[PDB]
Amino acid sequence: QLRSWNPPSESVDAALLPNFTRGNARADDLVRNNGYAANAIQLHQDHIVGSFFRLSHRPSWRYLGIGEEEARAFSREVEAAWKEFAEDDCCCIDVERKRTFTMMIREGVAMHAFNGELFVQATWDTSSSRLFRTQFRMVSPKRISNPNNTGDSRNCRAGVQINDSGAALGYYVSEDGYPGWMPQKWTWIPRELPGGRASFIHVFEPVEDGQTRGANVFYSVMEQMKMLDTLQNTQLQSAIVKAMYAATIESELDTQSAMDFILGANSQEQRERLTGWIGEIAAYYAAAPVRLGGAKVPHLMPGDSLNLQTAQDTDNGYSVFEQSLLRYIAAGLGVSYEQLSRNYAQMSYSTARASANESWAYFMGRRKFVASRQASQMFLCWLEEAIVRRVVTLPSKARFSFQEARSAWGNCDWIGSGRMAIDGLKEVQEAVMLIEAGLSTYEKECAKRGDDYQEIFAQQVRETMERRAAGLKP
Amino acid sequence: QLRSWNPPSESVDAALLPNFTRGNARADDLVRNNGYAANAIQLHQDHIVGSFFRLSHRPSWRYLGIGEEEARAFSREVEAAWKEFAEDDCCCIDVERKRTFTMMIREGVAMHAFNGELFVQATWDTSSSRLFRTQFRMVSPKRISNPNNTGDSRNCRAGVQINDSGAALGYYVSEDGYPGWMPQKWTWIPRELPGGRASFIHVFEPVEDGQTRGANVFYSVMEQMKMLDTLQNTQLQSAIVKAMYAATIESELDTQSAMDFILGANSQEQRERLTGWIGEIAAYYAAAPVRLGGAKVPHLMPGDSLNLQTAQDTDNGYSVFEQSLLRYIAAGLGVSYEQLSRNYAQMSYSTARASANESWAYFMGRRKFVASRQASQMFLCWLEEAIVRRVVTLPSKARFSFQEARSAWGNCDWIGSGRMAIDGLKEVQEAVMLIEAGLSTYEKECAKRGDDYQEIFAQQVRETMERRAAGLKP
Amino acid sequence: QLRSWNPPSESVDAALLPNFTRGNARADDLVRNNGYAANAIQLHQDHIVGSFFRLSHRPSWRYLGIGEEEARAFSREVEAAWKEFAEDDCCCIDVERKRTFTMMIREGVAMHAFNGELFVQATWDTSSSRLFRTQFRMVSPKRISNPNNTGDSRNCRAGVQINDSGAALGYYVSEDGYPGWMPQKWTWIPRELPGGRASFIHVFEPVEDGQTRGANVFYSVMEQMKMLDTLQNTQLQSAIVKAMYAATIESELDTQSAMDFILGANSQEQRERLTGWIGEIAAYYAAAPVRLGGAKVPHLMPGDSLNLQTAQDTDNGYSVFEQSLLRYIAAGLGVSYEQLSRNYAQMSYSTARASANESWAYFMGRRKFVASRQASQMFLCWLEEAIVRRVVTLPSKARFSFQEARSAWGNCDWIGSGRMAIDGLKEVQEAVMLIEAGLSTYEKECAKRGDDYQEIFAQQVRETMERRAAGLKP
Repeated sequence: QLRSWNPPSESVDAALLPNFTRGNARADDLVRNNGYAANAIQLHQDHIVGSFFRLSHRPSWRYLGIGEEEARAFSREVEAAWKEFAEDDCCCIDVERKRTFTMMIREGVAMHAFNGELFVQATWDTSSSRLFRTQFRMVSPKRISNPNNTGDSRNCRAGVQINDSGAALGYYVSEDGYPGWMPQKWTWIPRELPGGRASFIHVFEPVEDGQTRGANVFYSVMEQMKMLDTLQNTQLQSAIVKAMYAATIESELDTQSAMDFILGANSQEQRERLTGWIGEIAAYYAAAPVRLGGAKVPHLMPGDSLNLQTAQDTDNGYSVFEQSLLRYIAAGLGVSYEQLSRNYAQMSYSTARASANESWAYFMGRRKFVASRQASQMFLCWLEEAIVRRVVTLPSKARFSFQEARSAWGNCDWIGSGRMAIDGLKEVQEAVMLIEAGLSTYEKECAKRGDDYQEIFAQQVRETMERRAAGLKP
Repeated sequence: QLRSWNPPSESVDAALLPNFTRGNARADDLVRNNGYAANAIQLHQDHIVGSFFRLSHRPSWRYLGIGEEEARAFSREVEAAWKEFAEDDCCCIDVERKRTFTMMIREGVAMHAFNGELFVQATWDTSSSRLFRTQFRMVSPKRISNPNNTGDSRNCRAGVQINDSGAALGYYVSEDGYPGWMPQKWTWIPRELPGGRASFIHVFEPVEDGQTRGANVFYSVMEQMKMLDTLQNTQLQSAIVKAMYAATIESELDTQSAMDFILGANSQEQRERLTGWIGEIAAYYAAAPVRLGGAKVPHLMPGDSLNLQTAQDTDNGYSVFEQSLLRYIAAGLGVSYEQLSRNYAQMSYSTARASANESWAYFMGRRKFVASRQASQMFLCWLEEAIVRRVVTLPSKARFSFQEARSAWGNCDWIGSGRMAIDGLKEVQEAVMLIEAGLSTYEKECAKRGDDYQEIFAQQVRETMERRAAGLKP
Repeated sequence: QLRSWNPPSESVDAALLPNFTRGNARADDLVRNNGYAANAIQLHQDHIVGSFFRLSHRPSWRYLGIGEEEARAFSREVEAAWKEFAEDDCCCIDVERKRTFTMMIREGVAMHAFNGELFVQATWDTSSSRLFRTQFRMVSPKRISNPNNTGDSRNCRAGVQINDSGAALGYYVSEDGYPGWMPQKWTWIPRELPGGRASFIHVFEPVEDGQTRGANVFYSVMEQMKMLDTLQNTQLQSAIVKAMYAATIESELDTQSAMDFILGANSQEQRERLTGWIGEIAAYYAAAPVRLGGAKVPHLMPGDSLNLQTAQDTDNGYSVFEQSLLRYIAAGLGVSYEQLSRNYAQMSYSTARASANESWAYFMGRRKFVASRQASQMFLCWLEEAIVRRVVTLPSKARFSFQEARSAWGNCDWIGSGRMAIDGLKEVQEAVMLIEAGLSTYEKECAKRGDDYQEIFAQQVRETMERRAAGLKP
């Protein structure tokens, strides 16, 4: 059996680049048409990032030798600039001016999930109408290709130029080709600016050394979606044919040897027999109208009888079939089966919680490794621009300048939508015991609930002093 | 039975090296295409290490005879350097610069899982743009082979050079072969530098003396995956064939002996007996359209009736069978059946905890024996570089230098994504009872939650004096 | 029945040695290719040993007449040396230099489980780069054989040399035979050094007097694995044949006596009838295309009908039979059915924990009798080396020297992976109830959890004083 299957060994790029375009096209097709694909990418959307994506700046004051309170004041100021820069109504952060930062992260993560990678370009606007001239534009991966669709080489594969070590030196971005009446042109974009500023950002997850383009997850399930739909159509046709109404009027006649003799006679000169019998039958059944259903039952030839036998006549087993399928696609896509297919039948509380736990662990992994990095990239660019314009002020006793210690100044962590309770009470008690018994601290409790404890404390103070100012019990 | 099965006895390498390449290729195909393979590798990916892999430096001050507080201060300093070195935005730890340390470990453990081994190379960069010039590049196992694909020898087996005892003196690494238009070129790399610094790290699990290359786990379950997909295809085929529908109009005539007489007449001179008769049929049905549905019933020869007989007519037994194969796969891969299969029916709480326990024990075993060793090697190299540059200062009265006692100075333990709650109350009660009863110490319960007690205490102190500074109840 | 079964009575060695090689080969094939065998081996690995194997030195100060506090200080010193010697990153304890002590014990236990025995060789290195020159290397049992494959004698059996009483005087170890182009050469290794130092260690479990080689457990289940595999294959074939579909176009003709007459005519000179009928049928059905699906329906000669009959049309009982085989395998392998096969269906808490308890008692027995003995041997060798180099210091008033009382000084016990909780609360209640009720002491509570009371007390003290130094509630 196994002797009939000898797949060759090639590097990941060797096994991916030749069919990269068709794979991306098929992934887009499933995303656009298939319902489950849209559902799954949608769960990825509202769970990796969720409703909002809040920043929290955590400068490494110890490394920079900066007073901790000074670092806290600096972080407060940079956050003050940042949120008002991010959620601007004008969408000025986007050069295209239709998306804000939250759906920036959303589009990025969904784009990576369904294509394997994401590309962001940071541009320096010239308009002075805004304090910040740094804007961002997403580049769809299909716009990244070799110029003139030339064959790839050692240092030029799939539109990205590499060095000896495989590091990306730059990219070839193709302009829009819509409508198909103009020839696409490719522009060379260096990966980063000479000053170290990240002009272009490419974020994806590699599985081995030398991989240059990410692989969408759908590569493992496309076939399964196909047997799924084909199962749908064939089961529909089974239902259709299961209600077939076969009914006919027939006459036995056809007198065997005399049937052959009558056939010979009719062929010779005796078609009159057949014609007269047909006429008599027509007259009789036009006097009759035997209408079994809504129509006249057809009349058949002498010796001709309708025969429609079928295949196996048992239960098809559709239920367990598509159960196994949906389970397969759910496993391939890394999300729990029940939430993918919203089939919560006979499900226990503990078991549902465990499944949600597994999916949540996967989801935090992806959020940490995909959304966080890209968000940190834009944050670094914007903070560099802000310090350039002195919107914020560095500490006077800074051990290093911003350029030397970009990571140190820019050390930031992002909080998305928290884990939302299955039941509420049990996890609330969890937080209460954790915070009271010393195994936990308020910041992470607000983190898994999608909050920050600073403004929480400030608002609690305000609530208390208002309540006591109004005579209410604090 | 047993008399027909007489497998010979050979050394593990003798039974693995000849088919090593095809085995790795088959495993790569399985993970790339099959959904369950991807789900299993992802489960390994997020359970062995998970979201993040935090270091804890525990120098053996007693062996070195160093004051414990001095050791703690040194550990704090080296950790402060290490975090800012590891999660750098620039990905400067990677030679090629796409990956940070956490995905370094993740890719390493995944490669070990689906290939049986992993290879890391430490390079000394010449660029002064960064404080640390030590960079890391992984090598796929497929790039390790004998130069020019020469015949295997005693001291040169699959690209690794061994001594008389078999110790890995060095390796032969092949260059990238994409595109396939150039001869590959092999480089000799010594295992370690002359100064004892680990230049090349090879991490795998050996099962016996003399094994030189690891074996992927899938080697136990490949044919089971194949019978699985063949089951999918044949069950689909059954679904199609059981909706099959046949409907034909036939006439008998042909009274055996009369059939033979008609055959003789038609062969001699009377073909017009049939064609004209057919025409007569073709006449009437022109006005018939006897439509079962949207189609037209085909007509048959006289005495020719379709007979579609079939095989057994009972239940295929799909539901038990594919479940059994899924259990086989989970047993082979060392993970619980429900997590891999994403099947959670009738799944009791206590037995859910039992499955989680088995999987968790396996995961901690592999994390200790695979990820921890690689991380320790990486950390040792970086620490050597840091001491070289005096970024961190050794204790003045140290009993031994760093070179003499590299293990003593670099004694470190890593905490990853800890075991996370199944019910919430039960495990938190465990923690509180254990801490209050004296059977536990804060750090290890922080560890199974993926925290450390030191920064937790510091953050609790900060929360406390912030709250008392704002008038809140402490 | 019983009259057809008269097995002869021979000694265990007489019934094992002739087929020992092929038995080991078959066991190796089973573990390499079958998933269940690998799962059972991995279970043995995880539970018998676990993540780590921690030493605890318990010198018999009473027998040696030494002050108990002096014994405690000595044990602390030797333990401090032992940990830093054992888990060294360089793997210097291993001659082959890939394995640390923990996976050494794991290799030993798995080796014994799947082969019935294990062999360790302690070598005295000459390199001064390390303080300890004692290294260890494992010897595969297949490397232990009579020189030149000569027939076994009274005092020479399977490469071992026995005295009059059967005690192992020495061994014959064969060199590696890979690649198979060299002739194997056998070396004589004395069991122990002239000074009583254990040069070579052979660990196995004997069932009767005179047994020289251990027998792997798999001997009891091999053919059961085999009919399990055949069951899988035949169930697959049943699934395929159950979707088999036969549908062709037939006729009757065959006019009995006139059929024979037509046969005679065609044989003599009248094949024209058959040829013309075939041509007419082909033309008509090329005008017809009567297709069941996307395929054309085949045709047959007159009087020829496809006749297929299966056999029986009942359930195969696959599920229950497979459960029976799995339970058989688990019983033969000493593990519970539900962990080997990961079947926690409809399983109660109490019943599951009882079965786990049975398996755990089995596993404690093996850990005591297999891993502990080998670990003690290696520890004794290392301790002898350490005393030789005065790394540690014996008590001044020692009643006996180290050589005279090796067991007394080296009395040690090893703690592996602790008992793993099923529910959490109940076992923690057990611990607290025993500890405050006076029926238990802290070390055994730390034992079924894999800790020790000394360092846990030290850590609790450190935590308490840190918390009091930070103003936290102690």
